[PDB]
Amino acid sequence: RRTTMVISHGTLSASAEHAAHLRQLLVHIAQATRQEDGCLLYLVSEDLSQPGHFLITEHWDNLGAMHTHLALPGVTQAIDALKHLNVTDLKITAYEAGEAINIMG
Amino acid sequence: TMVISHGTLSASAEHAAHLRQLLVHIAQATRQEDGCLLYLVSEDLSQPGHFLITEHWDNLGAMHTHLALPGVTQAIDALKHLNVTDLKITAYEAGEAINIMG
Repeated sequence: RRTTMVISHGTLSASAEHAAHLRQLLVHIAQATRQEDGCLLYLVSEDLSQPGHFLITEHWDNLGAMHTHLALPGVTQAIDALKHLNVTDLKITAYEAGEAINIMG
Repeated sequence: TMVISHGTLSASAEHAAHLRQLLVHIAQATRQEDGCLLYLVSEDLSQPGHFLITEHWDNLGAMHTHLALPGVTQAIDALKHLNVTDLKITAYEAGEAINIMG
C-alpha cells in the first residue's frame, strides 16, 4: 500500500457549440499522454450528471514523472488548443498519494 | 488532506443506460453525505460504456462510514442486478493540493 503515485484531477467545460470538438481533442490528448514516461493512467471522461463537463483523471508513477510531463514541451500547446474552444474553466489539481488502499475488486 | 477514491466499472451494451442512471442516482445521494467533498460519475470518452467514480472524502473515516451504509450495499446490489462484475475501487490518502491550473 506504500506508494509514490501522484493523482491529478482536472475539470473543464465547453458550451454546446464547442463540446464535440472538445471531446475529440480530449481523446487525442489522452491517447498521446498515456504513452509518456510514468503515465499509469490518463482518462478523459464526461460527467454523467453534467453534459459538457469533463474530467481529466491522471495517475503518474511519481512526482518526477508528472514533472517531466509538465516540463516537456506540449503543455502550453494543449492548453491553447482548449482555449481555442473557449474553455475558460480548466482546473487541475494534483496530489501525492501516501497510501493506496484496495476497497473492492 | 483528504482521501481520493477512484472507481472503474462497465456494463454490457444492453445495461449501459440503466447503469448511467444508477450512477447518477448514487452520486446525487452521496454528495449530501458527511465528509463528501466530491462525488462525480463519468463516462470514458475513449471507451463508451466504461465508467469512472471519482470521490473525495474529508478523511478515511468518512469514506468508511459511506461504504458501510445500507444504501451503499443496496447500490452495489443494484450494480450486480445489471451484471456489473468489474467494479474496482481504490482509495488513496492524498497529500496537500498541488495547483496546476486554475
